[PDB]
Amino acid sequence: EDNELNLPNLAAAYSSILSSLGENPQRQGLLKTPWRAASAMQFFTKGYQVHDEMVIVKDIDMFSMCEHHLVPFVGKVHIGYLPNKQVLGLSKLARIVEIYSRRLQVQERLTKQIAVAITEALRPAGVGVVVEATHMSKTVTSTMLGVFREDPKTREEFLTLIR
Amino acid sequence: LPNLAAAYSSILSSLGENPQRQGLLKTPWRAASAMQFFTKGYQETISDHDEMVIVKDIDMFSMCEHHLVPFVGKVHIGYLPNKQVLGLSKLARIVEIYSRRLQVQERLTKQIAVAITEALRPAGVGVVVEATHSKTVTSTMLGVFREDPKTREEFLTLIR
Amino acid sequence: EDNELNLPNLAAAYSSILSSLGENPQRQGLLKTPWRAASAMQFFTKGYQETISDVHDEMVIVKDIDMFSMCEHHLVPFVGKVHIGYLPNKQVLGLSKLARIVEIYSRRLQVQERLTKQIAVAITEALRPAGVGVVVEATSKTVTSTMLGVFREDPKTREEFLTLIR
Amino acid sequence: EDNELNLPNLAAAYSSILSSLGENPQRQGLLKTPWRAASAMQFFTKGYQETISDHDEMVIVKDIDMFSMCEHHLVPFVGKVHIGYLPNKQVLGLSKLARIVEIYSRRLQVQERLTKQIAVAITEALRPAGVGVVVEATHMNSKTVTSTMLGVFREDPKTREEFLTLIR
Amino acid sequence: RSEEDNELNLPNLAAAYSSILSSLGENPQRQGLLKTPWRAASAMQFFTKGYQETISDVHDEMVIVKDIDMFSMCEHHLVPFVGKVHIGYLPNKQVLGLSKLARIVEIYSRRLQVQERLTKQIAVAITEALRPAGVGVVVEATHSKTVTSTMLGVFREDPKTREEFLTLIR
Amino acid sequence: PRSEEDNELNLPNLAAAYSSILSSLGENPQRQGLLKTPWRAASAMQFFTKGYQETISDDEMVIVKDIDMFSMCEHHLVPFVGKVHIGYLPNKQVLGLSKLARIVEIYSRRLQVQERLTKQIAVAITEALRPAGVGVVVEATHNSKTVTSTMLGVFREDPKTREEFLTLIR
Amino acid sequence: DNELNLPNLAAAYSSILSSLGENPQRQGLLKTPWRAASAMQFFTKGYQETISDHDEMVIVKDIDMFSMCEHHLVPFVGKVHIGYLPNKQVLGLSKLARIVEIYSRRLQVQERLTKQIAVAITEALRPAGVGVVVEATHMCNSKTVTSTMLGVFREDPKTREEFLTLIR
Amino acid sequence: SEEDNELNLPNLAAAYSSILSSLGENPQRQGLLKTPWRAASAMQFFTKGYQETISDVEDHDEMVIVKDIDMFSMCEHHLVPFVGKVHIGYLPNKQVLGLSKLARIVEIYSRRLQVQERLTKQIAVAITEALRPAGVGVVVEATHSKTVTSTMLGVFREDPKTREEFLTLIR
Amino acid sequence: SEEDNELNLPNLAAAYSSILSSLGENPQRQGLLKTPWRAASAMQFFTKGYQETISDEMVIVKDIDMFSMCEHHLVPFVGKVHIGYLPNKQVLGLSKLARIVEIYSRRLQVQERLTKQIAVAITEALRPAGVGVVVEATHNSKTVTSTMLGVFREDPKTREEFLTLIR
Amino acid sequence: PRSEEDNELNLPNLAAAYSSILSSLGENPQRQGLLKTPWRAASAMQFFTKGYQETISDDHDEMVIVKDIDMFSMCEHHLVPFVGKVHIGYLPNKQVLGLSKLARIVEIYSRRLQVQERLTKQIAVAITEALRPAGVGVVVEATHMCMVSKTVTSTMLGVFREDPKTREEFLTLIR
Ligand SMILES: NC1=NC(=O)C2=NC(=O)SC2=N1
Ligand SMILES: NC1=NC(=O)C2=NC(=O)SC2=N1
Ligand SMILES: NC1=NC(=O)C2=NC(=O)SC2=N1
Ligand SMILES: NC1=NC(=O)C2=NC(=O)SC2=N1
Ligand SMILES: NC1=NC(=O)C2=NC(=O)SC2=N1
Ligand SMILES: NC1=NC(=O)C2=NC(=O)SC2=N1
Ligand SMILES: NC1=NC(=O)C2=NC(=O)SC2=N1
Ligand SMILES: NC1=NC(=O)C2=NC(=O)SC2=N1
Ligand SMILES: NC1=NC(=O)C2=NC(=O)SC2=N1
Ligand SMILES: NC1=NC(=O)C2=NC(=O)SC2=N1
Ligand SMILES: [Zn+2]
Ligand SMILES: [Zn+2]
Repeated sequence: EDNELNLPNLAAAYSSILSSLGENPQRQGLLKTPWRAASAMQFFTKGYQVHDEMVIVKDIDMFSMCEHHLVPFVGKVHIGYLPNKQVLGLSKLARIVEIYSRRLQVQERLTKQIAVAITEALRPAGVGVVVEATHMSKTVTSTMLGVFREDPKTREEFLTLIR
Repeated sequence: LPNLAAAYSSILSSLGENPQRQGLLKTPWRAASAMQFFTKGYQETISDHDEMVIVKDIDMFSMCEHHLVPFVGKVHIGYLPNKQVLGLSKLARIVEIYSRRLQVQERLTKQIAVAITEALRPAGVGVVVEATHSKTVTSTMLGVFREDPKTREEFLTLIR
Repeated sequence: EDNELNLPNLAAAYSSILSSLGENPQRQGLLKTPWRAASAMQFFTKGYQETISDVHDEMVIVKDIDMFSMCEHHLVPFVGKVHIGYLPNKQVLGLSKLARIVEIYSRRLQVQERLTKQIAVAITEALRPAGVGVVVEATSKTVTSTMLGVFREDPKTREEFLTLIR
Repeated sequence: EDNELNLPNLAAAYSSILSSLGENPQRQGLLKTPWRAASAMQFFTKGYQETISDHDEMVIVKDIDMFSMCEHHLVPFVGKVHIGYLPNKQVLGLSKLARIVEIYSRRLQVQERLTKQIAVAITEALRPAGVGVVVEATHMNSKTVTSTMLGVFREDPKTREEFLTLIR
Repeated sequence: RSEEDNELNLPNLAAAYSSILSSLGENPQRQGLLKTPWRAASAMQFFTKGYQETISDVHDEMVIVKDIDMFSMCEHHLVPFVGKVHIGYLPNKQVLGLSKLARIVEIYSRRLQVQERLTKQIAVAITEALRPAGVGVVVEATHSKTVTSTMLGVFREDPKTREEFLTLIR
Repeated sequence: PRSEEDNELNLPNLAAAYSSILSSLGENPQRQGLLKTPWRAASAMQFFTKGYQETISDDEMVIVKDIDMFSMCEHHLVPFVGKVHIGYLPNKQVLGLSKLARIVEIYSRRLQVQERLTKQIAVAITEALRPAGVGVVVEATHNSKTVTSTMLGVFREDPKTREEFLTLIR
Repeated sequence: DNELNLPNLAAAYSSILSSLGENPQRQGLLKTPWRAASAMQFFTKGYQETISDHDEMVIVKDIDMFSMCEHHLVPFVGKVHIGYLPNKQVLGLSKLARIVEIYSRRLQVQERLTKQIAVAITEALRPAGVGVVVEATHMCNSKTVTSTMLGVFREDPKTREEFLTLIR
Repeated sequence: SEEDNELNLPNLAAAYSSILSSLGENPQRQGLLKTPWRAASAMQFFTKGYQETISDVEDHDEMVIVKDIDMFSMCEHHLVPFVGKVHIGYLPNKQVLGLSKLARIVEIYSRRLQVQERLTKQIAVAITEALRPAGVGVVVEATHSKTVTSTMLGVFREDPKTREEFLTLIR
Repeated sequence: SEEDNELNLPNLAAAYSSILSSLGENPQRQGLLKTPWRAASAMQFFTKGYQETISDEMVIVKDIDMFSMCEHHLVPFVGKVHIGYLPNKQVLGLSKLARIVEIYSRRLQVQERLTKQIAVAITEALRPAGVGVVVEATHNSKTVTSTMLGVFREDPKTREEFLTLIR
Repeated sequence: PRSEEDNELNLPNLAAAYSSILSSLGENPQRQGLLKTPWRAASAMQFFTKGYQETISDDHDEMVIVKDIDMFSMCEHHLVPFVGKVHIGYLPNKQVLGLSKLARIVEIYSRRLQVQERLTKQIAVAITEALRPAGVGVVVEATHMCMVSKTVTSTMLGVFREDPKTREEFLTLIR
């Protein structure tokens, strides 16, 4: 309901942007652009709308938005954890990436959020979150909690297996 | 086999597809035979040197027990023997018995490591399963593989 | 659409499969499996629900299009990549729409050879271009390649398409 | 002058976008965002501010980093450009080939159009024996490759094979 | 060749393999060699299983099946040679099931072979079965690699077709 | 230990067993390409087991990596080929780098089990040089690879030494 | 300052062309004294700037670096990899690159240049640890790698292993 | 000549000392005291190819290639070095060139104030004039985004088989 | 012949001992005592080819390890040979193709001559429709010499195929 | 130390031995191409052993590495050249060495009749004696013509031997 009500307001602002750039919004290729740009921005912010072995999900494709300039940034996320008593469904790990990445973000915050989500949900022995992105030269942010921070064997294993 | 083929014929009809098509006439039997091969590990029981022994890149083919969709990957096994050494052909047979079942990657990894441990009673074991159901890597480190940093670093490096 | 009416009939057949495999369908991890397996099979054949419907002097290529299809012989999925190229005559297709053509035909009970012919004909009929090139590589790998018009007849064109998809 | 006058109008529209997303525009990290976004959008469309105004060998400039804007959704698309030409009587300074890429890429584009524009700009500037322009970009994990072959690059099989091999 | 012939000849192969172990200045009664004459006999039977099968039992686009794992035996020294087979064809009116394509390779490769002959044998099988416009067979093996290549019909005569085959197999 | 007189005397006995194998496989031993095969196979088997004819008697990490290894599976008499990576920290005696490869050759040219081969190379070095530590890695293909690793002395006990060996051999 | 700095540089570059044995009035050499002076100004622009302008490891790798050899005035080019574990202050990722640019755009020595980047970060953020890796190919086939590890990056084996692995 | 270099060395060092003073730095610094002389000597080494003459430096029927020849030239526009690789190929007619001498050809033209296009052409012409071959191929790839310049003469230009072969063998 | 090699071996070791002395080096050092005989054996092995004599599908043997000697300075050069042939009515055993390479490689060579010799040996032995010989050696810069005879020179399809398959 | 007078005097004695080698190989020394070979071989052998003519005599807080140094030496067992790469690393105490001079140390010791184990040791000792650093790491990876297989010799001194963090870092950064 919030998206359907805000969609016109976004398209109105996108039409204003086209006009403010010294461009004609009534052009053939630019007629549908305010609506399309609004729909795209809605998709990039849809997140605002859930054993005794190391479990890793590497190369998770991640699409987020720079909260400073409103320019997207793509990347990859590699999550790892050592369960205590609760295990998370591998599809749900990707949903955690998606909820936080589809938002006006900062890579450092986005990493911290994915690690905290896992920690709070499973209460595991250790968690490892690596985000490697190219912002529109790479930026790598890494969160190591529990046994992932304290155990050299555990951290070396996580870092090696995600390569 | 005829009960599986009957269910596969029902699936073809339920999908808005003509089961009497040229290419779909033998499909209920072929699909039933394929599903039997993907679950052949149920027909088998596990009952059938002072150095690190590794067998890497073991091709694994398994079936997700949630959606009945195959998942394919590779298994890397390593162990430090105590008094019993396993024939390298038999390590692959353990992977085949558990992978040809309706599996969950985590359980499959747990099973292959326990099978080795119970069979050889080794100083340590290391089982790594990397599969594509974005990749999922599950790793079991038992004994000296868990406790010795030198041993674990060596297994992980040699499987690359 | 009709997938709402056939969903319980597909779930029933999947439960029969679980029982026929010497497995307990009332297991913790196998309880909602007849529903999940039925929903998965409907997603792998969603291309049947869509129609062919849709809406420059240079070679246009879209390579590494992820393809997921289902072998019509054994009902086992086959996965690959599609590489499409064309030289327009007067009509150009939106690059997003090229991928939607791949999706319509790949989400069905297919044979790789038929699939690639299906995409090739869809583009030809839609744009009426000077040439078309469709390469499907799926999994030992199987590569099927359709070269039409200037892509078949011009050696320079075909070499260019094949080089640019690498 | 046009940019300085339109900058507050762009920032006003960007502040409206922040509010329309269910986000607090008075947040610490979002206070300067309408101005920063407006300045960024101005840089992505700076091409509009600019105007396009003996040898016997193939000249190539490959892996030219390209940053452009999808005219359809206003989402950036990034790739690389490979340019080649066989001169007739006029040769272009290798720095200037990249400036042609920049003028056309810093606009609301369609990959096909941008590719054609670079090739026509070179053809009109040098009047060469042939031009080759390959643009590969990532806008679903797949790449889009557009290719313009003019003159001897289109007609000579030896020339086209050589260009395509040397850009690899 | 039949399964009855194999079961009857298996003890005669194991007897010859035990004689080989003894002739090498090796103790056939040591732990690791107690089952070796029979394992060697069974292995040799598997490397020559293609003799048990017959070729009889087994669209306007190029159809290629690349990276087909091949395991064969050198008929000169009885030492295995391993490689990869790349097959391609342009159909006329008959198309072969892609599973059956690699089954042609398993028939000729599981015999006492010479790479050149095995390559020719594969290409002729496809040509005789389908009667296609063109065929292409490439065998690359390590007995320094040995590559044998057969190009028939449109694959030999059309430069565009051969270039396409050779590029797509890479 | 085996000698050249033993080989010349056992050669017809090996060829006789190889002729029996050809006949037992449902194959014509009088074929053009199979006439000399019993002798060629016997000569090849003698070369694969030539290590039986030889005896081992005749302040920095030192590594010799990518040593080509060719051995014979003692279970089925089928060759297995791989690579050996050797490393050692000398105490007072250094071995000529050519001689490290000769140790590989003596043990690999025999009916082997990969684990045994690795142990033998490591023990031969240890006994010859009496070094601070030894490292022997054998990676072989008998699509799946088998890696065996022996770490003795400072290579087993020092984490710095083992990490260094393992990294330098890549 | 830079207005009255560039003419003196172009004058010296014209003198160099004449001293080499070249004709500075040649077609391709007419603009060369100014272009060379503008290039040398760009390689030393870091003199014009001052440095005054979460619980996780933060890395920025593959930063392109262009510097001047202070011994022979020959450019040296490479990459910088930066990492840090914050205490209470985090630096904007754009600003890390500006520190690289400030010190690299000077008459440098790779060792000094590396040390300067690390000290600038340490003094600005006061972090738990810092890691700086500079790889470069000088014109003085062989590569020069310089590495500074401060705080927890020097003392913690887990921390250093991780930064060195993540920069690959 | 060597006399010209010795006489112009203090004039180059004087201009380099002026450059140090014009960048915003102290020329009397410990590490910058010898810099005007070192920079002058470096610039002399980058232009040593002006001191050499091509003159200063048999029937086969096969393509002869020398690939991955390290090249270090100086851009004549900004006096900034450009570095790359040269790939040379030729089909001899009656004379063959010593493989060491092909690298000396690269050195004489690359150690000058160049434009990559001119540098490629000079090497190709030097080979053509020296051997009088059936064909010549010169592919220079440098980083001043890479710049590739290619000269195809004789049978290398006219024969499609010859050009495809040279281009494939240099990979 | 093998008799000539065994008889010339002490004359080579004598010359190698003289070389050690002429270099301002102690020929009586621990590591240099066996060097004149080892250097002699090595040079003999490098020129081993002198004692030997030259006695419907594309056939290729690629990545043949080649070890030769530069006839100008007596310094070894090492590379790889790729051979291809299209037979007329005569086929050569793949083991024998490598023996031809060994014959000519193991001499005081010039890469250009060595490529011509391998190609001529195949041509004369089989009388094929075409021959292709590629030698790539390092005497950071590599030297590639290529001989294309018959159908390999004349047919563009044949040459493209040979060049592609040797990669 | 060897000198230019020693080289000029020994050149005809080297060429005489090289002419004897040509004759002993069943080859015609008077061939058009082999006429200058005894002199050229003697001159080449003099260049491969030019390091005998030279003598070694002629605060930073960071690891300094120079990797991929092209090395060209001569196996003292068979007089066959061996070619490889040298990777040098050091942690300075108070003195830093000019990066050009690190390569000159490689050249002085590689241009001699060597054994890789010795050459590695010699470069490490030369650096240690010159700078007196906290640690030194020298890796040589070469391919010998004693057939094919690579030989890697590694010297770790000071903090490079004793500190696991230092050794892991050097080994990772030379890759
Ligand atoms: N694979 C694995 N890695 C660990 O680090 C670990 N720590 C544990 O306690 S159990 C375990 N398994
Ligand atoms: N290679 C090797 N790796 C180990 O980790 C080990 N542990 C032991 O007890 S014996 C041994 N050998
Ligand atoms: N890039 C390009 N390649 C062709 O093959 C072609 N043929 C044409 O007619 S227009 C064109 N452009
Ligand atoms: N490299 C090169 N390739 C060509 O195709 C060409 N054609 C010409 O006329 S000049 C030339 N140079
Ligand atoms: N892809 C393709 N390649 C050919 O070479 C060809 N020849 C034909 O007749 S139909 C065809 N399709
Ligand atoms: N490279 C090297 N690695 C070691 O581990 C070692 N230990 C020692 O005592 S001397 C030495 N050198
Ligand atoms: N990724 C990560 N690496 C560290 O070494 C570390 N040390 C800490 O205290 S918090 C932390 N995160
Ligand atoms: N390798 C080679 N390639 C050619 O194109 C050629 N043309 C000739 O006339 S002789 C020759 N050798
Ligand atoms: N594979 C193959 N390639 C050729 O080029 C050829 N030419 C011929 O005459 S027969 C043949 N087979
Ligand atoms: N990069 C670097 N690595 C070390 O291990 C080290 N140890 C020190 O004492 S100073 C230093 N710098
Ligand atoms: Zn898009
Ligand atoms: Zn310049």
